[PDB]
Formats: sequence, structure tokens, C-alpha cells
Amino acid sequence: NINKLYSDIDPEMKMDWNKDVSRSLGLRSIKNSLLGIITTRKGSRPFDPEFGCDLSDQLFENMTPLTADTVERNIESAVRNYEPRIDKLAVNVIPVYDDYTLIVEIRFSVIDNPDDIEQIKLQLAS
Amino acid sequence: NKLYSDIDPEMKMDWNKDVSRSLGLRSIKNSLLGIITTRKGSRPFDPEFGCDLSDQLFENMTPLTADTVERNIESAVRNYEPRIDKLAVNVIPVYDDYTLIVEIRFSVIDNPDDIEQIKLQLASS
Repeated sequence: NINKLYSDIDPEMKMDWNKDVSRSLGLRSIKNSLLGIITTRKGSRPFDPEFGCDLSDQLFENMTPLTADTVERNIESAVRNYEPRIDKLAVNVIPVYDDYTLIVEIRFSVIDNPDDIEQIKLQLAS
Repeated sequence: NKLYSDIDPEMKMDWNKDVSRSLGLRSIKNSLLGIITTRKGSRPFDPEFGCDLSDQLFENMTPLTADTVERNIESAVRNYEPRIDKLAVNVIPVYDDYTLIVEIRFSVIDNPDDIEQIKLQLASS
């Protein structure tokens, strides 16, 4: 019926088959959370008018060498406010003037594994 | 005047933990809304992200739609919000509007006793 498993004595032979699954699920949910934070217009969500980022169309139509830094601070504060699972955080915005776009490069670490640097890279328009 | 209660480990208090828990709950509810209102397959970096809530789903609404949507939402939440412990999704159809009442009761991993909830209306595009 069943071949019995000798688990009466089992110290260092302990296995955890959920480590990589729960860690990689955590990372996936964090990246999707980041995308939702960045792509939601701040003030558009009535249950939380503070949620999201301020990325108006004038910010893309009138691009200056300060746009990158202001968008960097905006995104950084939004992520600190709405994704507490991120430990180390660094946002770099590249203004692509010829097509009026912004490259958002987010390098971060997860609270559980603050050593590994994960990264996402998006391109925003209007 | 001496308030040395923090000296004993049993009498140790941190009055900022409830604040951090509140901020975490707000971020969880916002993540939930993101998951519920994103069409599954529409996100290129993760085609598994979101829910199956289509114009066909809202237009061809039957008394089985509720259970279908409850299961779909439960699966999306289990797959994309691991901070949620206990989870119950109750969907009530509004046929004359082609809309859905979605109630989500859940607990947070850090303290699984307290039951939180959101309640939202969903419609087609």
C-alpha cells in the first residue's frame, strides 16, 4: 500500500522544496507591483489618491535635463511608500528626446535577500 | 519619572510597528486592486498577471459567472500577492448593469487574526 518513509530520525537530511518557488514568486509579485505603481497615474485611484506616479503628458512634451532627476525622485518616493518589500533602491531615468520617451531603470533588492540586485527596465510615453 | 519598561524582554514595546503594518496593509490593498483590474495576458512582461475579466464575461452573465470569477480572482491573488493569508472572494452579479460586486475578505501574513476587506464594482470597457 505505502512504502514507509524513515522520518523518525532526520536532522541534516531535511529538504525544503519550496525555497526557490516562494522566492521566485515573491520576486515576480514585487516586479508586477512595481509596474502597477509606476504606470498608475497619481490621483486617479479614488480609494487612494496618493497611489501612483505623477507622469503628466507635459512632462514628456517638455523634456529637460531636470526631468530625469524629478521623475527619479517621484518614482523612488512612490516605491518607498507602496512597496515595502524592496530594500536597496536606485532609479535612473534616461530622457530619449528624439522620440519623447523615458527609459526607467529600477535596480533594487528584496528584504528577504538584500544581497542580490534585481532590475527592471521600462519605457514610458504618453 | 523613570519609564524603564523596555528593559524586560516581555515588556518590550515598539509603537511604530502598528504604523508599518498600516502602511503594509495600504500597499496590499493597492496591489490587490492592480491584480483585479488588469486583464490577464495584457501585461507583456508577465502574461500570467491579471484576471480573466473580459467584455464577453460581463456581457454573457449567468448565475455561474459568480463562482467562475471567484475562483479566477482567488487564483490570481494566491499567485501574485503572497502577503495575503486567509482569503475569501464573494462575487454578486448585477445583471441589469452587466456589472460585478466583488468582495474580498483576507488576512495579512504578519498577523493572521485580523480580517480586512475591500469591496468594488467591476464593469466591461
